[PDB]
Amino acid sequence: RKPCKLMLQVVKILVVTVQLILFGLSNQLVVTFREENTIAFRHLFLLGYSDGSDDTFAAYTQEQLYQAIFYAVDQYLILPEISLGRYAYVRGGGGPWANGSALALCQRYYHRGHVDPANDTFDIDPRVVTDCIQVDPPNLTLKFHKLINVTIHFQLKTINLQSLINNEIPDCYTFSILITFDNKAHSGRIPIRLETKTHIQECKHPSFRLLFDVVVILTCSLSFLLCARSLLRGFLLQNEFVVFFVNGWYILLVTSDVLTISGTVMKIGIEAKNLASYDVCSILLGTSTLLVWVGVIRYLTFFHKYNILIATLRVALPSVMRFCCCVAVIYLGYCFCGWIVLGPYHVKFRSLSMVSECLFSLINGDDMFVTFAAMQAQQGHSSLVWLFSQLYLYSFISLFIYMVLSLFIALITGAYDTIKHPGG
Amino acid sequence: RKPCKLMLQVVKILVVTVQLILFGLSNQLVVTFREENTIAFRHLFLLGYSDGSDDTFAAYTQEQLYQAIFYAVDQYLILPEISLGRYAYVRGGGGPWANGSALALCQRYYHRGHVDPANDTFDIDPRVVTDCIQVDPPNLTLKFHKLINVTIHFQLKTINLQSLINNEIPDCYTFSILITFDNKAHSGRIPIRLETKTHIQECKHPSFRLLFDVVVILTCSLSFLLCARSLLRGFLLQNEFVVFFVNGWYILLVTSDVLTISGTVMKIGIEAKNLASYDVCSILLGTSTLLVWVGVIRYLTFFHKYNILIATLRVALPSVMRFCCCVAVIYLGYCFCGWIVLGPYHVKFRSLSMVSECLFSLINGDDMFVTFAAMQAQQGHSSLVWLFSQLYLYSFISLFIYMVLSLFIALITGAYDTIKHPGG
Amino acid sequence: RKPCKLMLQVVKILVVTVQLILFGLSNQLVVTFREENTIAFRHLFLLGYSDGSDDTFAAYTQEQLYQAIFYAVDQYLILPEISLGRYAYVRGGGGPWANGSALALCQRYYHRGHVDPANDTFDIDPRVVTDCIQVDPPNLTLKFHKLINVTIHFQLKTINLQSLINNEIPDCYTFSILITFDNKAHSGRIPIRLETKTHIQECKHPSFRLLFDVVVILTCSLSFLLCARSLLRGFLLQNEFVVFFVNGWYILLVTSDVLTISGTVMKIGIEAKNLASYDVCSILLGTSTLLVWVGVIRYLTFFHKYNILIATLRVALPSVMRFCCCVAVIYLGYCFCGWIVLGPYHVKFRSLSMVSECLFSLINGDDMFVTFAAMQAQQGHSSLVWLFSQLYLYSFISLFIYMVLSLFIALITGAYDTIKHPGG
Amino acid sequence: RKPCKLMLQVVKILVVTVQLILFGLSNQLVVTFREENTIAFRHLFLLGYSDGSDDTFAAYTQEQLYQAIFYAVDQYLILPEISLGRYAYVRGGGGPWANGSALALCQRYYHRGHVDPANDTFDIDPRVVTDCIQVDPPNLTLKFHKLINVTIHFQLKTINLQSLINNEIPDCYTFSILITFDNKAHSGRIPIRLETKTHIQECKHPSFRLLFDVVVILTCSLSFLLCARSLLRGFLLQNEFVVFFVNGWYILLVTSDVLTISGTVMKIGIEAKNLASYDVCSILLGTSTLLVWVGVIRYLTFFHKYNILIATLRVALPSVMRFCCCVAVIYLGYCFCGWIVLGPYHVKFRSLSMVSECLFSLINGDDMFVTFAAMQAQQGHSSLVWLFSQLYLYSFISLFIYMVLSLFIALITGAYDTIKHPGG
Repeated sequence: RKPCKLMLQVVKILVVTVQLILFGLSNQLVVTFREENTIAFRHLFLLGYSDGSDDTFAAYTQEQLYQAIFYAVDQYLILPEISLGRYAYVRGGGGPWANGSALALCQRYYHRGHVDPANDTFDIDPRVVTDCIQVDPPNLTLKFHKLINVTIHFQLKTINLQSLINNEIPDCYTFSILITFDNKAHSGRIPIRLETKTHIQECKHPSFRLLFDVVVILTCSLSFLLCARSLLRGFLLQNEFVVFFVNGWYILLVTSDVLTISGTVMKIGIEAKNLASYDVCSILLGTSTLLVWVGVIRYLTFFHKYNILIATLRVALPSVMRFCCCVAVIYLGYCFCGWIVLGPYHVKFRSLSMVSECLFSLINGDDMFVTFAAMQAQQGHSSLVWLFSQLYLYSFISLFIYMVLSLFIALITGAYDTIKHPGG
Repeated sequence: RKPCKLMLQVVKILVVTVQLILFGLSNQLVVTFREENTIAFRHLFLLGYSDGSDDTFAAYTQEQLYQAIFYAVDQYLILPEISLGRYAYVRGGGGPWANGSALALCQRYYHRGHVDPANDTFDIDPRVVTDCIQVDPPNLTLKFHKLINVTIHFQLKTINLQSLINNEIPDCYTFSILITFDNKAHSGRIPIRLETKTHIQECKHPSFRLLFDVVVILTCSLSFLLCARSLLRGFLLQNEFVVFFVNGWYILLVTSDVLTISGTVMKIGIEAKNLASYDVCSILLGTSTLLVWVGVIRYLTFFHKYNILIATLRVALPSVMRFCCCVAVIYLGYCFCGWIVLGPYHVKFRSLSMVSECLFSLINGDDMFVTFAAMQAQQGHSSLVWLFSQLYLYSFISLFIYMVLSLFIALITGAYDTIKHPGG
Repeated sequence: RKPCKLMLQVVKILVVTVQLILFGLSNQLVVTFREENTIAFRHLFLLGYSDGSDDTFAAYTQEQLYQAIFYAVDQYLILPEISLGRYAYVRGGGGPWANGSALALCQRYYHRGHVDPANDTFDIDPRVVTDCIQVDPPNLTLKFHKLINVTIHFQLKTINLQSLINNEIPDCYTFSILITFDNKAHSGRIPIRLETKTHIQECKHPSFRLLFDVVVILTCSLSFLLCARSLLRGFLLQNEFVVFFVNGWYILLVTSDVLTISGTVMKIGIEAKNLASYDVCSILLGTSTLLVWVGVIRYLTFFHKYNILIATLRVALPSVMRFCCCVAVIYLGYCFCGWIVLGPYHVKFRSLSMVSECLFSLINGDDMFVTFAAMQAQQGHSSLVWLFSQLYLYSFISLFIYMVLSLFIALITGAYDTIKHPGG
Repeated sequence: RKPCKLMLQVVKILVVTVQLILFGLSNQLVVTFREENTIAFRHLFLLGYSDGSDDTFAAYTQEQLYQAIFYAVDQYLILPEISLGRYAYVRGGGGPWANGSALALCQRYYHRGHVDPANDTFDIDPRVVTDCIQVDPPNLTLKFHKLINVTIHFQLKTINLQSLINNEIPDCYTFSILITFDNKAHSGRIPIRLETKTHIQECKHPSFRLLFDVVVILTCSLSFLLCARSLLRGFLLQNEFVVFFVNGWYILLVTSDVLTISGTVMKIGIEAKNLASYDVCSILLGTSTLLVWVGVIRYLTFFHKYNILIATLRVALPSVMRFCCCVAVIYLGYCFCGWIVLGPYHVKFRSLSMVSECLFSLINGDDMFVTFAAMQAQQGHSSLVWLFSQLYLYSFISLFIYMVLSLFIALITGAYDTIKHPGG
């Protein structure tokens, strides 16, 4: 009945999460399609594309510069002469207007740019100048001190008949591609990278599942308004217990009111702004759905056969909260250590991110024999700190490895005192 | 005697499992031979075969297409002129008949195939047309829009004198090889892959171990009919305990009746359908054999010196079953999370398989510093979700790592209450 | 008040550690700049530079020698003709004087060097002779028995306008580079390596944050003199408790007097000797800062809500000290085993460092399936010791894996006896 | 005194183990020298040597054969013309006599060798014929069906002046090198491998540390005869306790009598048969030395401050022995499973070795996300067994991961019942 209304929320949450794991299957195949489109674009344009090579694509030489300039330039001339598909480079004037290239070959530079590195001085209007060449889809050179960056923006339509395999009509995706040499280091080494966007419009010559997603929205509303109303029972009850864990009899109701509302907001409203807001509101639903599993079990123990371990879940929070506080304080000072040493020879200690990632290496054994063995093997410097790397690392390995089991295990004996309470 | 009949089942199970680890040694060497034949075929035909390269073998260019067409075509002309062995390409007309090639060079295409990607439309009889060239073991071109796939089927016998090293006569293995270019993406990138089958017939010019396998079948029958009869004792006893763990005094008897029957069914009956049904019925025996080890120990404690830990095995099932239920519910919502985020930047969250594989990364430290460190390092997108990747990942690392020891360890204190029962 | 003076030490320690994580952010970006300068130098000079290749750069041939000699020699002639920046090779006479090269091409050799390896004898004045060629920034050959080593020292200024991106003036960094062929093995294989130093002087044409670092020094002094004085309270109290854990009420005061003094000594005094003494005194501060987190928590439990786990921290030291002693004794004999076997086929057992690194592999699962699986897979020798590698390794895996949990877990029951004391 | 005699054994064992870690340092540097000699030989002879490439060095073509034959043949002609050292190829007639080559170019073949693989038959005197060419250090072809194997044996002296860096005289090492093409597969793919031995004789023109090793032998004798005599005290005591743990008061005495005897037997007697018997008797000493650490601690607790955890070490053996028996029985049936499935798609399940190595993957997390994720990713076959690979693997991961902590942890509560005994 009314717990029937709740479990109908739960299994309907199971079913709509079927619908979401379904929709995410559908998008995951489509993102297979997007990612396939992406990898295909990278190799094809890749005059010189190598795997991992992307990690190092840079002209050491100016001839190493201008030739690839010629190379892509030949790409832009004779792409229709060459392509394994059909690509459609229409006017697409960018990125400043006036008028169209299609390949707009631009280049940023200093504006005032006196730089005597032999003199250690400059007179730089740190202003930059940028110049572009228009190359009608059917040669110049520049100062090696002079440039700031350089780019080749052009766009090429293509149409999606592989969706004919997906039983769908050929649609339109235009690839807008800027090719940037980036001279921002100015250090004689210059990476190129290539960017593109894809306009997914339909084909010019141009829903029982969509209705299913909508009806699932309706039942989860039947759920979430049960949640406002059982919370209304609960808030009249808040008014009454004031006037006179578990944790989620109201709280899951608002939070699954939240999960249902976030699925609704991804569907139509923010879904006219599809891509990312989809991803985030789905962020919200999955907490609805993880929540769906947990409270289904919470409705579903039958005491668990009698609530002893459910009693076990609570009281260690009162001490292990202070415990987690102290252990985090340790984690912070050690992250401070990781920030400190990590610069001198490290990638692992490399950011607040990297200090967090070594925290993966602390409790997880993936980081251990690699980091302390390799940093023991000393890329490093300064053999006192060759001593110091092992000393901090083996120092940092030992204490937390000795201690975390006692955090949980002083727990494991004291909820054995709460199981001294409970095991009877 | 009768427990002598049972332990004779056990050691005879040990001995026949010797015979199976033996037979699997024999097949494992033979599968070394099959796998060696496989690797040899791959390199040899591999006009362009590279290690891992298989991961990317694709013509970006149409000249990249037709040349390899020429390349393998030259393979098919002059393979006898070239081979490091002797290969035998006889008539072998395939894969449609009429008549023989041997290299049957086929190519699938659209049938109705109007496709204006510049127009975003098509008129496709989504029909495909396929054309083949017959090249007698002793040049054409096609529309780059037009093809659907392409293949080169031919077969080449060879004979097995390396079994002369195995003290066996030279037998016959014909390699039937289709070379497929697959244009199913139609995305200007086109992978080739090569397939072959091997007919293992005997050489034209052409068993104490086999009898040993049969006699082992007979003794395990002496076992399994003891199992029907001690289960007959047991089912008369089921009739009596109705009329008036351990777990396996009957149950292993049917299951080892099962293990023995599965070994028997792999031997002759399904073994005239050898390869896979072999693998599966051996699937069944190994549970017989793992079972053989366990119940040998179960017959073999002598109480263990007194059944205390055997008493320890049972009662946590009554609570840790509900516990495993809840912990699995957590695993499912987190797998839901893994399905959700895993698409945006991931290989690890990549299927229900991939969500299962990250479940290896959860409890096993192989997945941790790699996944959360690398996804922290953000292939990714959208630095809010650059935040979100660490937040979900470090969120997902923390709780289960804190908690699973308490599942087993609330166990470790409550069968310390069942050892409060038992440790006296 | 006075505990206000202490917590002001703590949060001011938090804030100055903000200032240090800040300053280390600043240096970490600058060391990004140094490391970027380093990687750029390596590739650019790298006539033949490959990734990892550095692991094997060696002329097998004498032509493999002298050509690269020509190659770098061409580098030294026409570097201004070639460079992607502007590099400044001024007089820079080195490394012996008289006068300048800039590329000083030197070569060490034996002095008395009779060596009949066909005779197994020598007449070596083990004296070495070294000869150098002066190549004005705008060919000879030597005995392959004869050389000891060879080098090409020259220096090239450059100026730092990328700091213009850091909003800083172009400064001066001179790269002094010796190119050494090292013939010390004399074994027909000869590695080259290239070294450089960088003089960071300012540009010729040429501080609210620095004042902030100084004022932080002042407040931490207000802290550390509170530490001398509360230790003065404490040492008058030492005089009184003599006359009549916690651990750090005095001890952190001297040690954070230490942390504050080490930050001060890195700032100005040893900071006129900047680089390394910076790194080490920062070594000292981070213990101040890890200490800052811990004693903030120690001041911050409010009993923790009542000091039970704080009581839990102590008494196991009285037994687990002897326990850690014994377990270390095990670790030493096994490290002795690692020293013993590790030579015959190993990199992992490779030093006292390498024996320590396998100690990472012992408790951490990063080293296990790799080492015992690969050394099981037997690079190795001598299949008795093919037996022995698995036998020692699987022997060495088993005992400590069985035992360390009982060290902590005989702990986990005996501070369950100290929690037999405490859990009431 | 007499425990002084024992601790003098212990610290003298510490000191001689210093002497052994020393001697193993000396041999480890020398094995650095041997391994350096090895790597140098591999690259230098390596007409085509690549890293890892060794994993695949094989002629697919017969021209791929005979050319490398020419290549090494040119090696043998003009090695003195080419070498980065001086190499000494003297008469060295091998490997059959009569007389000398130096490069003895041999080739094994079938003797009777009729093989119609087109006929699936043969007439093989499985006899092999071998033919050799003598190439005086200053062209033929053979049947591609015909060969069995082929080899190029020659030897080249060289002399060790790098020991001049070790302050030692140039000695003599002759490298005897057979180059074998091995046609044993006969499968059209043919690997070459090259072997060499090195004769370490002294240079023709041609010990306080050795005396230190001898005197250490003498003191450990003073120890081991104390061991025979305190065991004589102990065996008179065996006679008395018959007439009327700890574990090692006698037992370490014989075993360290063993460790001392094994060091002695490696020194002189078997040490005139140096290399391997050195390695094995050192195998024996390290157990002496691990033993030296343990019994030093056993002599060294001072009760440990009171023998409670020493009491903790014993009684779980009485149950956990039966426990380890059962858990090993599980390990065997699962190793049986690993033998069973491991063939169909596996390297990890690859031998009894490989089944043991997956046992590293079971308890160690190095094997988990790789094996079950990659075998989940299905090299594999037969998607039922695509199901089966995850099912066995995730099946095999779960139980032992759930259970081993309870083995040690039913231990951790029952020596909490033995600490129910002991924690008072």
